[PDB]
Amino acid sequence: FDSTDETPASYNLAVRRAAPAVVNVYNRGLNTNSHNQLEIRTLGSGVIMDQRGYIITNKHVINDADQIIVALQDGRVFEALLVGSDSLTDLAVLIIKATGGLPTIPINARRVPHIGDVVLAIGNPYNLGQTITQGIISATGRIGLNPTGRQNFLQTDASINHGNSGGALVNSLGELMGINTLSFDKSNDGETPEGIGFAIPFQLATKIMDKLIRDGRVIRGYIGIGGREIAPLHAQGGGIDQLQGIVVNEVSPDGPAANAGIQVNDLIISVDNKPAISALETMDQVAEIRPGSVIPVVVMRDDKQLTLQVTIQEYPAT
Amino acid sequence: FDSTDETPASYNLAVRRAAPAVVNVYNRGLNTNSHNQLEIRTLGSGVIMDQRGYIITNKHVINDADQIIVALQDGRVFEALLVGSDSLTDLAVLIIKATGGLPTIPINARRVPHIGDVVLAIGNPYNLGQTITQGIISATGRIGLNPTGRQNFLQTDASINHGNSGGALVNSLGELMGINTLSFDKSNDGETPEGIGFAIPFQLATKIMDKLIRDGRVIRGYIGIGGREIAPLHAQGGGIDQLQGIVVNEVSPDGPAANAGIQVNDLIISVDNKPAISALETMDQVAEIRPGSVIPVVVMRDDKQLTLQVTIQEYPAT
Amino acid sequence: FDSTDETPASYNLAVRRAAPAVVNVYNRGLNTNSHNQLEIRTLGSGVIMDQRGYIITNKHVINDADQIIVALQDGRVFEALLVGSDSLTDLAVLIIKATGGLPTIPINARRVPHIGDVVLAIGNPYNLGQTITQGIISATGRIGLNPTGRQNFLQTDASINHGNSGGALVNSLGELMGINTLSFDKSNDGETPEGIGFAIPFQLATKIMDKLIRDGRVIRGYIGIGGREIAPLHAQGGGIDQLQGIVVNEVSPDGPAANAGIQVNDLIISVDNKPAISALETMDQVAEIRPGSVIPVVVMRDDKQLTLQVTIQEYPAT
Repeated sequence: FDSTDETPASYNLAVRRAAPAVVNVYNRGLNTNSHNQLEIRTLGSGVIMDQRGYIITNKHVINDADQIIVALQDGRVFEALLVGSDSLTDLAVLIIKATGGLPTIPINARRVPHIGDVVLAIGNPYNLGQTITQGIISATGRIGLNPTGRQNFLQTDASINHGNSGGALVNSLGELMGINTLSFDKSNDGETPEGIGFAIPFQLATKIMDKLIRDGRVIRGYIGIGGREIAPLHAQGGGIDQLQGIVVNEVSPDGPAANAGIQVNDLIISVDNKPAISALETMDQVAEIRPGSVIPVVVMRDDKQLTLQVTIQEYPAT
Repeated sequence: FDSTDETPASYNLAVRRAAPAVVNVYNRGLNTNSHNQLEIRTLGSGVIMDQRGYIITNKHVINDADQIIVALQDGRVFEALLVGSDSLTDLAVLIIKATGGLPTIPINARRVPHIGDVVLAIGNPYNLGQTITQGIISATGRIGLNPTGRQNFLQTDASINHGNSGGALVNSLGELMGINTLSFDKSNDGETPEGIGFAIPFQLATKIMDKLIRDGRVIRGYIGIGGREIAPLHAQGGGIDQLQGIVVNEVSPDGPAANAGIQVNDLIISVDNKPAISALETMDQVAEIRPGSVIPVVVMRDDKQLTLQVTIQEYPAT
Repeated sequence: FDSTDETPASYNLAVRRAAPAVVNVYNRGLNTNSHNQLEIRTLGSGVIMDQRGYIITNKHVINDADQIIVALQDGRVFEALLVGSDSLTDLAVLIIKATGGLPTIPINARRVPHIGDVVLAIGNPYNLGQTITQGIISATGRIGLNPTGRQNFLQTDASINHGNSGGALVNSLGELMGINTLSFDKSNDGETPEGIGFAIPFQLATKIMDKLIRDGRVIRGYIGIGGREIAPLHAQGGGIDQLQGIVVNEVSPDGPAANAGIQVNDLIISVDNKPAISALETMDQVAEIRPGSVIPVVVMRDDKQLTLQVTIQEYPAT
């Protein structure tokens, strides 16, 4: 009978701290039919990353824009400069030149996201203004730039929507956990799954932002090798006293490893002075190495250690 | 190892306080094929609003009923009188004559719903008896009766279902936040969206109930004008010293404004002594004014203030 | 500005206590096209029930396996023996012979699941490793083995998926509340509903496990009678002073009741010395009675009490 003095369970604190940094992003076209001007071709969410005015949204919200417009919850509207984008992650960065003072996403670089943590997925879009949803972290993501990985997304059961994808995934304190990404069949804002949605983990989103600001695109390194891990894996003892490694299957012809030269069954033990313990770790490592770089790769060949010297190239198209 | 003395996180308190007021609503037909009697043509949820026995459900659960039956969780069954309904909101009110004492929905007219608050959507229906779901408020709704608005629904990610729609949306204390409404493609109990569901905000649901009890239907006022707001909007300073207003586009021919008479480019500054600051506010205001009413409308016409006097009519069909 | 010392709302405690008992279950076939070996025909989740190595998964994950493989989160892999299964519940039990010490699901036989309690649905499967989701208990289930019941499932809005169904439903303390069951259209791992998902309640899952370990299958008793409850039901007074009972409709011909012999309108008042108060209770009771058993059934026939003696048979195919 006395609700009066009680307090409803709520996540409005996360909302108050994070939402003013989450922006409407508009993709405007100039028509060809009757004379021209101001058509909205699509609409999406973006997140203000720093003072200075860099913003992340989805590449799919900005593709083929003639002009990119940004509107804040406080009423200010800006025209945006496209800094660059990346297909594999569906992220783009924009920049805005502003008037004394922007609201920014809270970010805690020391926070470790845990499976089971509560998250809110904050956008705007639909009926009017804002869709916000609640769920949990289902699976932590990896932070790699390797173009074949399938585990570089945090997964959540918070609904991720067209009113969702360009925006912020945050925990109950309003700290950024990831960038919302509409979730896996193709062409601006509605999908097939249900249950599970995806975001770019925030330390990956930050990495990719710094890459775009500095090169205009995500430059990924490449070694030109396919292969599987030798010694049977896991069970933390069972045991220690034999060296792991990557047996080589495939050597891209006229790839960096082929040049150099490296042959099918010869067993990679070390790459750029790190032990080659896992196929997956090692291809993420190679991906961050700048092209033009010369690195040592140690192999065992006929019971002998060879050190070859390899010059990294860029991962090549599609 | 010691779960024994701990307490599981739970919303069962909201359930215990609110659920006994949430009722099964049955729509029974008399057949035409073999001889007649007792067929259930559809089934839905309703909410007991006050002692006295008024109940809200969905119009779609009650349309074309020959007889309306109500069953409580405590075993009592009643036949219901249809008091009236409204298509635009998909609400209907019923009344029941009862035996000493009904369980009623807790309602707190002082509570302000916040974006991020936890809500449970309580029904009965399917497999047997009750579907209850949990989510958050995604967007607060407006409380207007203007028939073109698209923001008069609270939005939630709690699942809203056929076992859901006639019932109560409540917060963690069991206070009513809204009426569940199945959610946007047509004909008794299953839908297309996912992600986002809808309810009538509770102060709108209460308003519409009092309207039905007193007139048998929702009588909406009408002025017979389409138009857009002049001076560029928002940013809380930028600035103060010029009067907002509604420029007139369209004047319904032989509508109230046309009678009176009011012409295309002439700029509404005030309606029924309230400043005309926003298109949306002003059309909600007109909607609550009783038909037959004579009100002053101030315009600026050729740099001159005219006051016309306008007699409100009812908003007309479909 | 100070997130630093605060703590994010989270269910990671339930995860840490329950997840190490939730296993990958693989169904491997030997090919017929090119020469043979190791194909994965489907993949699912299972739950370790006790030391000793009994595991529950879904019957649908194991059907037609040539070999059943089990992988723990700690890296250990086992080959599994199929102990038995049950179509009506989509459960199977497996057994594994292990090396000093298994992680087991926490189970609290004294805990009473409440409508509104938070639950996590823990699996592994998809992109890589784990899907976990969060929701509430929507409806408590019954624990009966009667093959026509439709209320023997707990219902939840936690998403239940292919990365879900063989695994554990648990509350915020990590205690087992039920077995996840993909949720109602047919053939290994994706569905039609949305909103509502299903699990076997844990006291039913335990019952069915003990039955499989001891007989290799779920043996259900049968009486060979269809019928409805006499005196109008519910409202806890209204009143006490007349005996409930089951009027008999239908008597399976050459069923146990027919033998014995029992006739259409004659009114069951007691079964195996329990009052026959409810159709549903009484058919669950009959289902647990072992076949071969001789029990008294009291009826009222022409205002007279007859006691017949009935020998229970097994419920017969499909």
